[PDB]
Amino acid sequence: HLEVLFQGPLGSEFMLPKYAQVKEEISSWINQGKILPDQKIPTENELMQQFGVSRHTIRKAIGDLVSQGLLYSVQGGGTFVA
Amino acid sequence: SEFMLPKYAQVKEEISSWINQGKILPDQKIPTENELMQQFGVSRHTIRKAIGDLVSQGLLYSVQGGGTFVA
DNA sequence: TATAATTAGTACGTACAAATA
DNA sequence: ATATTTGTACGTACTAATTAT
Repeated sequence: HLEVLFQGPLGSEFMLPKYAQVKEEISSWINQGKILPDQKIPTENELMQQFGVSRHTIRKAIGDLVSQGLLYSVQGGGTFVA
Repeated sequence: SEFMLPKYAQVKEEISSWINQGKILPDQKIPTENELMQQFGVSRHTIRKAIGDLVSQGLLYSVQGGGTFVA
């Protein structure tokens, strides 16, 4: 189902960018143990759909989390909790 | 094939080489994204991929509207 | 003092390749 | 061998922060 990236500002103790909201959410899944090490997160398509954002935005978020070391990716395979 | 690298990775290598050879020193600005785009003949996205990786790696840092610098 | 220009940031999109399932 | 999925590369349009006029 659907997750809200809540609609954005230009002046109110600023909201995170959408990619950063996605980062926080996915990170939350890991931290709350909704996803375990070496378990697969949803596909980029699924994430696009459920967060209501572009593939670009999803890849920005996931790329950041991979560089932080709590996700890893395999081309054609998936993205998994580290 | 054995020698092939994606464009963003070749850009990464070159900028890194600038840093490593001390051609660009800490807190000195690297060229703009436009300048890199022109110098390498690639898209702005590819440049940002390169630089983003190098920042994430700690080699560079960026200031929006300011520039990107040797860390 | 205040604008315009420059420059990096965010975010939507397409197209195709490469690796996996 | 097909379909799925992540990777590479590019396009386009703005915004936000800094810099120069």
